[PDB]
Amino acid sequence: ALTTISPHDAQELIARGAKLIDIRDADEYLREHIPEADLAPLSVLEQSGLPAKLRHEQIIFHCQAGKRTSNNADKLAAIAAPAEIFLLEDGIDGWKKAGLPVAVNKSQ
Repeated sequence: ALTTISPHDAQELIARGAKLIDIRDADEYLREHIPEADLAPLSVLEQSGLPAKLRHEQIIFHCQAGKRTSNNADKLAAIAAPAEIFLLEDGIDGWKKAGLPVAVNKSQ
């Protein structure tokens, strides 16, 4: 059920078996994204919905900072089900703060 977790807790959940869906934009993830995540912008979800591969038993949603995650949790909770859904603390900004890996080409 829609619950909120720390910027590091998500990592362990994905390791145990959860997932990370990126709802920001498709073009933005092309540059610098997370390896644990895939990609699934809201634009696609609102249209076709969740793909049969990004439907792990439990998943988590994150944005740039989070102004669009909990914001549509109402419908997102439906589109994503059957499976569990959670919201990130400060989106991907927290992923960087946590010192977690990313698909970048340099340290910054």
